[PDB]
Amino acid sequence: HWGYGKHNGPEHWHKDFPIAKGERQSPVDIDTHTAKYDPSLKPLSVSYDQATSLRILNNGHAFNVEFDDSQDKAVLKGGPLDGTYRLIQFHFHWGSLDGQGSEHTVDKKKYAAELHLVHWNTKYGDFGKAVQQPDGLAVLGIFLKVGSAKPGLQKVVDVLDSIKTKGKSADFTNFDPRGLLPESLDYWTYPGSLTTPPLLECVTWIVLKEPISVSSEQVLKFRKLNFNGEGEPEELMVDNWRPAQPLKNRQIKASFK
Ligand SMILES: O=C(O)/C=C/c1ccccc1O
Ligand SMILES: [Hg+2]
Ligand SMILES: [Zn+2]
Repeated sequence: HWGYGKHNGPEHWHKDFPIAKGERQSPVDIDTHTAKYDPSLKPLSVSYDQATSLRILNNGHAFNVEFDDSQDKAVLKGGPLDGTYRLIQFHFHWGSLDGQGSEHTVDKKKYAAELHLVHWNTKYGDFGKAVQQPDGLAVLGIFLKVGSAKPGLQKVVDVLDSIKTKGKSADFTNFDPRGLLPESLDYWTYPGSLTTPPLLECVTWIVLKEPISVSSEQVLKFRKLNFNGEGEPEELMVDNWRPAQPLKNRQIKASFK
């Protein structure tokens, strides 16, 4: 089935999932000289104080930190968004090398990694329903670069040993996502898709401008993860990003002047 390799990578996806070549695919390149400041955008509201994580899973392409979304706890609202979008999980995409890893790019620049905090619109009752809707999902995307350690990431770093291979999960309660954020909430926004199959065109992207910095030794542990499951040939989980897709005359708006 789908992967990031030569024979099952992003370039093969269109065969099972024809929407891969659709009209609002992600990720895209953010051209900063083409993005327009948008006066109408209300300020972004990221309310993660009551966030209730449950567990962390290696799903054979990335690791997901999953949250309890059966109440309006961790919620994204405001900005380009109408209503309330409940946090369901976060995950990363990263490279084999620091020069690559992110999915979105800024004026062609690839970051070392990219964080996706996935949220579903609470007027659709559940995640599965929301992804059948064009405004069903909001994703907060945050670029990673290599510099100093992100203290609020180290707890995630620490657990990776125990979820090495496809299918493993460990308990991951009381993680606080607030320590994954950069200082500023300036952002670019456009309508787009999930970046993994089934690539559904259900996403409002909010991509932060200010990257977080993580340490060389933090990203190193990310790259020690396995695509394969226990007792299979070792295939390092690296380069699990989709490249930039055609914008197709979408509009990227900036929250900042
Ligand atoms: O495997 C994934 O990429 C997501 C799995 C998932 C499961 C439950 C809820 C949301 C999800 O993204
Ligand atoms: Hg959709
Ligand atoms: Zn993602």
